[PDB]
Amino acid sequence: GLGPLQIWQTDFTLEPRMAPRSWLAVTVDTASSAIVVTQHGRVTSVAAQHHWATAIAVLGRPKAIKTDNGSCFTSKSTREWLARWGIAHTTGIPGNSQGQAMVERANRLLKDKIRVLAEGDGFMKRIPTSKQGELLAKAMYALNHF
Amino acid sequence: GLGPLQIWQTDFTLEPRMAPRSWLAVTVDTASSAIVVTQHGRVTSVAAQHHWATAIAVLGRPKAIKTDNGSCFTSKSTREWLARWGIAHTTGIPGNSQGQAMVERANRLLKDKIRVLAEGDGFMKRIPTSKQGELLAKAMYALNHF
Repeated sequence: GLGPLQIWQTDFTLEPRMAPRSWLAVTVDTASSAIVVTQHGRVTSVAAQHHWATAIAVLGRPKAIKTDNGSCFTSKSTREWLARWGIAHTTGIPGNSQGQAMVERANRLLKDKIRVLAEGDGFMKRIPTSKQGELLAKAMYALNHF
Repeated sequence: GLGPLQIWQTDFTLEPRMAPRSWLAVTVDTASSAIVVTQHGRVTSVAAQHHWATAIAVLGRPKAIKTDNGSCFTSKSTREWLARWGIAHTTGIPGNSQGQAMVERANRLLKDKIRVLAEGDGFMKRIPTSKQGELLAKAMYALNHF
């Protein structure tokens, strides 16, 4: 069973077309390149935990999650949340440089699919709050399934 | 490629522990037995479409979806939503009898995992609104992943 390790890269990226819940939490399973995305009104430790609870239910529990040093990922609260689940976590190497690259690339693809799909429906600025959920779901389906 | 057909069974089931958003929309992919669950305040055609947009993003697009004749699945609105996506749909045979059985079984397992997990955390009645999301996510992770 010499298959890829069950390792995720998670990050937040802001997206004004999804306001008021413009902070998008994106997780890339580096074993499969699957992407999981959720929306949030504020970047807090808890928004990070809610994001991962959903990712877990969708991709299964990982062995480890790799994030940057944003404070929502390094607070005591998230440390304990992750210890509870049995998930290892690392912020990488001080002044990483690279190694968060799949997630940084995923954030950019994700934001361009949102924009091309939004504009396809006639929304050139903020998308109406009522259309957001389905539109986010649609972008995620597009980036995972072929 | 003589593998199972990409067919889903979807239904709604009420769950007072998740109030106010007590209507749980459950979809079983009959090819893999994967389950996808979302919560809603009201059973409407739209809640059905939002449920499926999420299922799609998680399990990919199915060839066909099998439901009962609840009105939220047979309104013009859902018909058009499904035509838009290219998804076939059937309410089965008049007075079906059986054939919605995986989804009926999934609804019952799902409701017992919610109850045993809720009670594990000390909530013997309604679960606090703030804990629901993670608790639903947790039940879904438990029923899909082993």
